[PDB]
Amino acid sequence: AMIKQRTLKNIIRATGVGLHSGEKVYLTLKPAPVDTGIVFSRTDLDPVVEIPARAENVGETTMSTTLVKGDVKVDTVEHLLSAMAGLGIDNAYVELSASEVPIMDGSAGPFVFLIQSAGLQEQEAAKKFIRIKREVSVEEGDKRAVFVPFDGFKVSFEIDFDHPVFRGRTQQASVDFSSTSFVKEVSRARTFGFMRDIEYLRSQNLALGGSVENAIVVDENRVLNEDGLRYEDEFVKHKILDAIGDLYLLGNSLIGEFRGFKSGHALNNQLLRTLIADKDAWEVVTFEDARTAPISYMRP
Ligand SMILES: C[C@@H](O)[C@H](NC(=O)c1ccc(C#CC#Cc2ccccc2)cc1)C(=O)NO
Ligand SMILES: [Zn+2]
Repeated sequence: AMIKQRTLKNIIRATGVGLHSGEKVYLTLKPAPVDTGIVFSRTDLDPVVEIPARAENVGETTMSTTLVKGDVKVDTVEHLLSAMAGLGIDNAYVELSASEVPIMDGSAGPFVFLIQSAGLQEQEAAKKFIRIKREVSVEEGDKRAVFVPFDGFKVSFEIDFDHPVFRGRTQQASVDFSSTSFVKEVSRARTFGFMRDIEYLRSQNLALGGSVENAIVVDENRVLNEDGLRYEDEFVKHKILDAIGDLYLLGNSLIGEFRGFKSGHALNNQLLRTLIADKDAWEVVTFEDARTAPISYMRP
């Protein structure tokens, strides 16, 4: 029982709007051969431009994670990449009719459900993991992102907002994926923004697809969303979701621990680039016997 690479069993399609562009977009997830990785494809262009979901192709990291190849872009890939990492998808072609991945409901729930509705296929090649051997850290002002050696996969995150809805123990969370489910405890965490920031982004022709149906909107004192939150600590869980997605730009699942302190898409990519460059801090490992592996996946 070796831990095998996985792809999709069937093609699956979805429609949505880009959070920032507001453009209607058709998404197609397709099976892919062994060692392809996650590859984004702009099918609206002629010729079709393919962009591997790797750290080396990350462009602008202000609002969302963008993949670039030349002057062709694919915006906001993190929630989809978070779903693929959470379900152990090694190989897949992601086709898009526009430059931005659809926001859906702001979380990874709809992608996780679409991927599992199509089903997974174990392939005939061993799953490759990146094991953290030494600590790697990056800092920028009071922000920090760290990789720590750990026999499993764990993500810790802390946010720091001086605001009435962001107090208590809900500003920090730790998820150990050996005991906790990505689907149940992290996948449904929606993206969020403060109204003054959203107003600024809309004035710069950004956040155009944003709404209460795909984002948690917080004003100076409350959550404006009528139906409320899905988790008591939904905001820090969304940051954990973002980190899993950004970390998947390594190209393989991690055996280690991530700790983020006010970290974002920019600092997360800087942590990846430093890890990749410090080759003594990591190694590639496979598991011919799943009983000796510290990470476990759900049946395909
Ligand atoms: C890091 C994380 O925050 C970040 N999210 C955002 O940057 C973000 C930006 C804009 C909006 C929005 C919106 C809206 C709206 C609206 C609602 C009612 C009336 C008018 C507009 C939501 C999230 C994120 O999830 N990146 O992965
Ligand atoms: Zn996000």
